[PDB]
Amino acid sequence: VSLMEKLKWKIKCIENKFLNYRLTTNETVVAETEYGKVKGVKRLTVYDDSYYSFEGIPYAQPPVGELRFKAPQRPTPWDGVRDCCNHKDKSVQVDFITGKVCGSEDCLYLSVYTNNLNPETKRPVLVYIHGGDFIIGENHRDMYGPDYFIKKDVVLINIQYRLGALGFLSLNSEDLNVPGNAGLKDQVMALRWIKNNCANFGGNPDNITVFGESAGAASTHYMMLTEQTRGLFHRGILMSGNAICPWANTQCQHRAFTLAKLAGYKGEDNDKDVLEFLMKAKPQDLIKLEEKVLTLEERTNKVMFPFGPTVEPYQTADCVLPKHPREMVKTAWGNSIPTMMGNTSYEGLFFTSILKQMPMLVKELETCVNFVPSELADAERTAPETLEMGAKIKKAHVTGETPTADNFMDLCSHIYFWFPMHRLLQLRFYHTSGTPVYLYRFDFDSEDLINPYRIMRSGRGVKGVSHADELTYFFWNQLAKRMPKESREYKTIERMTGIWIQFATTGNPYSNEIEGMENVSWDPIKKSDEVYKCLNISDELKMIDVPEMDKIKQWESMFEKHRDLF
Repeated sequence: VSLMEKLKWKIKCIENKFLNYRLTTNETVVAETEYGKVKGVKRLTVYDDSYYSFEGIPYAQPPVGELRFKAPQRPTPWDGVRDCCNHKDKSVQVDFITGKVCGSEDCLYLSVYTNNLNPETKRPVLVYIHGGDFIIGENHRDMYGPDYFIKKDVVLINIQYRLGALGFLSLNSEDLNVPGNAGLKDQVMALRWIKNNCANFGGNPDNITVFGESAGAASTHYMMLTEQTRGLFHRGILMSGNAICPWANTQCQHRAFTLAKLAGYKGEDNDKDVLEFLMKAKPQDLIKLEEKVLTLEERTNKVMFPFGPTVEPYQTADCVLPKHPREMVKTAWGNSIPTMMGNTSYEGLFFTSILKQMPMLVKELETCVNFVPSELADAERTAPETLEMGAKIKKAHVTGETPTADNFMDLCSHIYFWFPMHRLLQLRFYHTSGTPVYLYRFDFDSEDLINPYRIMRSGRGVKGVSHADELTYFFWNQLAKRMPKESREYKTIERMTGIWIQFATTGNPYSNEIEGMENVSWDPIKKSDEVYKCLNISDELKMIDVPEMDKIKQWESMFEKHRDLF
């Protein structure tokens, strides 16, 4: 990120702090939880809607001291009233704009928002799990403001969970009780809190919807796969990701030693001594060094992050992922709840700045062998069959004589989002009994209203609907502004939140009360479908054949002679 954008961001942070003061009312309120009373505050939005805000509700003990790298433990109850009128820290992470480490280990909190704490009817509860590659993100309202959802009669809950090595260290030695996935176990404990407490805020514990984008979509899917959460919620929405995406998990058990050595460890590679060192390290040091952990071999093999969700090496009481997610699909409780999945119309545009920094990446399109799924490729990627598979990828995405950056970004949309979604849909059809899955495609482009991800991708003046551009129409953020009622952006806010709320309520995303959706016939995907239909959200709402289908079929064709691996 440029120095000029860093300055603009600092200015926006200050202006946002004072806007939030002006949006705070003097009305506070007390609600009950199973652990004690909490005090929240009534806030306004720039549209003059209002909501009750409870931030910093603990769902677990702070994971500090001996609890570092462990599964979350239930919090200590309190007498009196806990102040929830301000946000807590985010999980330790490298700030996506400033490049400096920020946050705290004391980050296991959730926030609850509703326009009415004593409504006449129990409300759909929507639970948002943020993305950020399992290494960044937060539930702060400067990124995830509830201001648009609270226009309607729902309860919205935004959770945090541990990130990076603090959330995802994994050690093989059973005696140490660090099997992995602490950050997913945080999510489980938060969902249990929600089930047990949402009624105190006007919510219906029989009607909970979990949704998330990017790593939050992978997370939502994990929460639909694991036995730990069986029956805890009732609909799921996977926005640009799922648990079988290549980036969504990794076997990181050998990387703790590498991290320890980077942090000054002088001992041998055994889990006990490595853990002892990591338990004493400062958390900022571990998170800062994470970017150096992947080895030359792992970078060669396109491993994207050193620590993340993992297949746990031994079973524990709190185990989330006992097998690879593809195997978990076979028995997953969440296959039988209404599900909605979708992507944006130019996901891979997210890689714009990476391609500007490393333009030679376009040369990988000459043969495309490095994009062939690893389960199909020979180790050296020189076998004729592997070259043939790469040539199929190349034909799908290289549209002119010479490969371009846009061809590369189109390929990225497929390898990271569309193809895993196709594979998931097809696998899931073997392991469900008619429970509906609906597809959307977010295809609304504007730079009149933006979110901070555009800065991170250096996307000023860039046309196209990148990964994460839809979040602007779900959440207020500190770069947002009030839009006119008649504006295309305002209508998109109403449509996107409206569809999500309709789906959360009924398990069916269609409602004739959403403007522009009256003529929509939105059917769920059938196993017999050869071409997927989706609701495309542009300036209009239209059911269309997924435009990506032909390319999806070209990727699928690599498995014609390896169908057991598809």
